[PDB]
Amino acid sequence: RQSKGVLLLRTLAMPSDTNANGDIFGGWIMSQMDMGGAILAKEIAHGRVVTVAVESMNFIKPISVGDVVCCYGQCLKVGRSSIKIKVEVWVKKVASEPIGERYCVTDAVFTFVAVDNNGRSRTIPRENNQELEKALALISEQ
Amino acid sequence: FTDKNGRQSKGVLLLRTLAMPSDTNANGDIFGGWIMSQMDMGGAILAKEIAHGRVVTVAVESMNFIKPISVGDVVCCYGQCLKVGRSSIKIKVEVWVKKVASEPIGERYCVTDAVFTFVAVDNNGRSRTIPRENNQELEKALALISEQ
Amino acid sequence: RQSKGVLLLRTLAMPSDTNANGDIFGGWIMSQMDMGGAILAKEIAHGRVVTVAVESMNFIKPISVGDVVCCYGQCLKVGRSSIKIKVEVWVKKVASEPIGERYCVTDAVFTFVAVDNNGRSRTIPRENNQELEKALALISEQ
Amino acid sequence: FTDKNGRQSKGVLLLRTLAMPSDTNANGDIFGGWIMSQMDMGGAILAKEIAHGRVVTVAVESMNFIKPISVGDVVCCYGQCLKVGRSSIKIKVEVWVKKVASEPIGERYCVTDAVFTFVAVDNNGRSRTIPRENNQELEKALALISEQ
Amino acid sequence: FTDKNGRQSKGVLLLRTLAMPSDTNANGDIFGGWIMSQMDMGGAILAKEIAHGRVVTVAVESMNFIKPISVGDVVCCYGQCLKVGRSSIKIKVEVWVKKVASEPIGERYCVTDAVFTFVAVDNNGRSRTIPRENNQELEKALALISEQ
Amino acid sequence: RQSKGVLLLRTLAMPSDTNANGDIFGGWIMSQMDMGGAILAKEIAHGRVVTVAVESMNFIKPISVGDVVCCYGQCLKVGRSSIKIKVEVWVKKVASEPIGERYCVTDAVFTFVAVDNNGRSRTIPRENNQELEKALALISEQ
Ligand SMILES: CC(C)(COP(=O)(O)OP(=O)(O)OC[C@H]1O[C@@H](n2cnc3c(N)ncnc32)[C@H](O)[C@@H]1OP(=O)(O)O)[C@@H](O)C(=O)NCCC(=O)NCCS
Ligand SMILES: CC(C)(COP(=O)(O)OP(=O)(O)OC[C@H]1O[C@@H](n2cnc3c(N)ncnc32)[C@H](O)[C@@H]1OP(=O)(O)O)[C@@H](O)C(=O)NCCC(=O)NCCS
Ligand SMILES: CC(C)(COP(=O)(O)OP(=O)(O)OC[C@H]1O[C@@H](n2cnc3c(N)ncnc32)[C@H](O)[C@@H]1OP(=O)(O)O)[C@@H](O)C(=O)NCCC(=O)NCCS
Ligand SMILES: CC(C)(COP(=O)(O)OP(=O)(O)OC[C@H]1O[C@@H](n2cnc3c(N)ncnc32)[C@H](O)[C@@H]1OP(=O)(O)O)[C@@H](O)C(=O)NCCC(=O)NCCS
Ligand SMILES: CC(C)(COP(=O)(O)OP(=O)(O)OC[C@H]1O[C@@H](n2cnc3c(N)ncnc32)[C@H](O)[C@@H]1OP(=O)(O)O)[C@@H](O)C(=O)NCCC(=O)NCCS
Ligand SMILES: CC(C)(COP(=O)(O)OP(=O)(O)OC[C@H]1O[C@@H](n2cnc3c(N)ncnc32)[C@H](O)[C@@H]1OP(=O)(O)O)[C@@H](O)C(=O)NCCC(=O)NCCS
Ligand SMILES: [Ca+2]
Ligand SMILES: [Ca+2]
Ligand SMILES: [Ca+2]
Ligand SMILES: [Ca+2]
Ligand SMILES: [Ca+2]
Ligand SMILES: [Ca+2]
Ligand SMILES: [Ca+2]
Ligand SMILES: [Ca+2]
Ligand SMILES: [Ca+2]
Repeated sequence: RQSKGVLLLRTLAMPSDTNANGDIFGGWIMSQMDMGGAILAKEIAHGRVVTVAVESMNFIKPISVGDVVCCYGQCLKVGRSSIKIKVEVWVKKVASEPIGERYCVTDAVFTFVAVDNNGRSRTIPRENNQELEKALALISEQ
Repeated sequence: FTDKNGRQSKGVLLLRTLAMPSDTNANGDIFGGWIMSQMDMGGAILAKEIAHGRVVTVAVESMNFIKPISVGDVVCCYGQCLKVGRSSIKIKVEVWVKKVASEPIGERYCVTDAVFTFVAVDNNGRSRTIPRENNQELEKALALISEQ
Repeated sequence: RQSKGVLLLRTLAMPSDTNANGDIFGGWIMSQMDMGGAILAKEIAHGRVVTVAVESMNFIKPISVGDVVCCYGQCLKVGRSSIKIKVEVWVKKVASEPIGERYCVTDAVFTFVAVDNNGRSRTIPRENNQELEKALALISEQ
Repeated sequence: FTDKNGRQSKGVLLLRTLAMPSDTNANGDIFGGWIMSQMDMGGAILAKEIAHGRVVTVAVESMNFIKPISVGDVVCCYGQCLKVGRSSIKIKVEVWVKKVASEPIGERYCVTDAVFTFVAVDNNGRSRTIPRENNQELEKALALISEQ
Repeated sequence: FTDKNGRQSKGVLLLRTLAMPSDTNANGDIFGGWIMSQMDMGGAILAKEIAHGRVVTVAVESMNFIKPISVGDVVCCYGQCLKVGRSSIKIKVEVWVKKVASEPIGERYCVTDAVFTFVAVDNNGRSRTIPRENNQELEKALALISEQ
Repeated sequence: RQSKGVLLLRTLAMPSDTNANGDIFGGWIMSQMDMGGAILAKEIAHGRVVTVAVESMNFIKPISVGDVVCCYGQCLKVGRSSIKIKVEVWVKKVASEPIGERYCVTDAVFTFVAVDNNGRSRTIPRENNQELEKALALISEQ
């Protein structure tokens, strides 16, 4: 298995990211995915976006403080105001052996909505939007 | 908590948190991921109570966010345990908001809900059997399920 | 002893809340009380409030990282611009035995002042203020 | 530090801190609780110096906040040890501000002060006797009291 | 990454970070010190990979910051190992930005770069010999230097 | 060796300041220096300043969580929009013996630039600027 999508965030898991027990917890990973996914969404949407939905998720492997956490992003659909982005979470191991090993922690599809200043949906511009063109072209394969 | 449609919060209050500047995305908006984080953290308090020790998250079901939250709003996570297996515990978390930043001030609404699946683990991250003898938190959870 | 007031904040004591030694310290508790008390004050005041005063306080029991910390709020007086709120701090134990036990850590009365945009005192509105009515009605017993 | 009324800071500088965005309440205001936190943290530096180890807070006296603080202002906590008992230490903390955000820029004023009571404890949180033999920090504190 | 002058990023991506509200100075600006912090943290990931354990920073060379960064912009640190000695490792860190907050949106530029010197240390902070037998990270680093 | 300059920041090294390994790292110290140096720069500049440059630096001693960290500031030159500030970093030991000992960790010269609202350089006002006068007078000795 190889990563799919563009790299969105590459983040060290820090002590301030853990729960009270010192474990990197699922919520922190969900939060990285949402934040990272939205970078790509905003790029395509040319402005403010919000998360309207996320698909179910399974966490297959643990993450330790010190480990490097990568979020990868793949736009699957662009609607009028909505954008579906698939986010994969990959870890490069630092804290314990085998050091340097890369593994997939989870993935999920997020749906974002392009919004105006008042929080209402807006049409993603289609004219002179090369971020949208790049995304559609990638979908037209996959 | 009770909304315009007459829905009421279900379960026990896990967390009651103010949405703060340091919780927003870079644009200053309260974002899905922060809510997701609060749900997991809050759900796991209940799961750890029942499990009698360390728990990890293995699954979360799909979620929709129906209404935005502003900085300054009060954000509440309520939990109900829906299933306890050998080492697994399913907790449904509802997120309720009490409006502070914008009118109508004081309005309550439900932003989202979702079932989290947690697993009781030891120190090595290996699954462990939830203790069923003399577990008052579990008995209370199971009585709640027979009733709900 | 039972809690008195409405629940204002329910917060996990986190590693990022400790002093440099890893102890939950009195300052953090004072800070929660002030923040939590002010929620109720703002409700009644219908806008911006600041803390003008806090009564003396004693810390009777320690709090451990992992423990759940609850602030409870009881409005004792509403003046023209000032509001006195009694805050109690209760802990539900997670970190050590007995697990699940609830105890009172401290309590104190905070005085808040309703302020305008420039930091000057303003009259708390008395007309169509059901938060004020609820508070006054509770005082008329308690 | 010296204000318009001619008051001057008393004691030793414990902390010198910028009021930051992440220190505000949700409205963006620097709030009482953050100042209270800084006082306790800063006072305890002096208390730990004298006590020769771990200290906890047992009491704080009443406090008034006379003037607001803006984000960007410099906030200083000064401490004077007023009493050392067997295991207890009383530290008076004054909070001084140097104005940055708003005019008059550079003005200094005292926001609040209060006496904190700390107790020297061991690892189990049990009170311990402050060492009185060969304690230069204590000797300095006591000489300051006879004079301050 | 590729700018208007045709410069391209050199090395491996160490960190890819959003500039957040909580990273600014009190005025809300992204400041030199935060960038400096990210460079050191990111450079040390590569240094620790090669060194096979703990590393500390002993030196940083001079730096200029050519262009400001806004909150919301994506900030990337790229690293190239330039020298490995007995216990020392020199990593050049370039900071690249992808514009988000302001036009032109999506533009990439290099804010700064600088060489950090790290030292491989044990648990007591004492320098240790970087292992040269069976060190694939070191072999890769050295092959990159002979080429680049 | 004695400290030189005015005290700019006096900060406890906290757990949330460490890298993922729990070490106070050079980046955090650089960040304190830049922040602290800029206080003095803003004072003299009478408004917004940014960092355009920093000199090379060497870190001679380690800092432990719990230790007190002081940044000291000495303005070396005022140009039209630029200000050179020398920052020294001193530690008073708390975490390990000898407790109370003070040592110098590093020093470096930072160059700040006075900027307007749009990020462009502006002339530091020379009229009715007693912060500038104090700095120039200190330079005239150093
Ligand atoms: C997102 C939001 C504006 C959509 O409201 P709305 O009344 O349905 O707006 P619209 O009818 O214009 O729908 C906008 C788009 O979202 C899509 N959508 C709505 N609900 C959806 C859901 N549950 N799942 C997937 N797509 C959804 C619509 O089909 C539409 O798509 P399109 O424009 O590509 O055709 C509103 O639900 C909201 O503000 N939610 C909170 C968002 C938020 O702040 N999240 C952060 C965490 S709280
Ligand atoms: C928790 C973990 C040890 C379970 O792994 P495992 O090999 O499947 O162990 P088990 O097969 O015994 O499963 C334990 C329980 O979880 C349940 N479970 C496992 N995978 C599940 C899934 N994806 N969805 C729902 N339930 C699941 C099992 O049915 C089992 O239930 P039971 O004991 O009540 O009958 C493992 O998946 C893990 O360590 N994941 C990382 C968790 C984590 O750190 N998450 C947060 C950040 S990544
Ligand atoms: C709060 C503040 C506006 C009051 O200033 P002021 O000149 O006394 O204003 P007023 O005379 O209008 O007094 C306002 C109310 O506060 C009350 N008050 C003033 N000082 C008080 C004190 N020490 N204790 C209790 N109440 C007090 C007054 O009696 C009056 O009450 P009322 O309107 O119900 O009759 C001013 O002291 C201030 O801005 N302080 C700093 C507040 C702050 O920012 N705190 C956060 C931590 S720094
Ligand atoms: C510190 C603590 C062990 C002291 O408890 P204790 O049973 O009263 O122990 P002692 O009776 O020996 O009191 C120790 C000293 O504190 C003083 N003291 C106790 N309570 C006090 C009070 N409420 N106000 C002022 N001084 C007080 C005593 O007079 C005694 O003084 P001395 O040794 O100088 O003569 C205890 O109260 C505690 O652990 N509280 C929690 C502290 C804490 O964690 N606070 C921060 C967050 S909750
Ligand atoms: C600082 C900045 C405005 C200067 O741009 P500029 O086009 O050179 O502006 P100027 O020509 O007016 O130069 C302004 C001053 O800086 C000085 N300066 C410029 N580059 C310098 C450098 N590398 N080292 C020292 N001084 C420098 C100039 O000599 C001039 O000094 P003076 O007014 O006292 O005579 C621009 O480089 C910038 O915005 N950089 C990013 C700053 C930033 O945001 N840093 C935070 C971390 S990213
Ligand atoms: C790392 C440290 C142990 C090295 O100290 P030392 O007594 O000089 O040890 P050494 O003489 O063996 O030097 C180790 C290596 O660093 C190099 N080095 C030392 N000082 C240097 C300097 N100031 N500039 C560039 N390289 C330097 C040496 O040349 C040597 O290289 P080599 O092993 O590849 O041949 C020490 O300086 C230290 O603990 N400093 C604190 C580091 C720290 O905590 N920084 C972050 C926050 S303060
Ligand atoms: Ca290896
Ligand atoms: Ca809180
Ligand atoms: Ca109302
Ligand atoms: Ca029990
Ligand atoms: Ca600071
Ligand atoms: Ca002036
Ligand atoms: Ca991040
Ligand atoms: Ca564009
Ligand atoms: Ca000593």
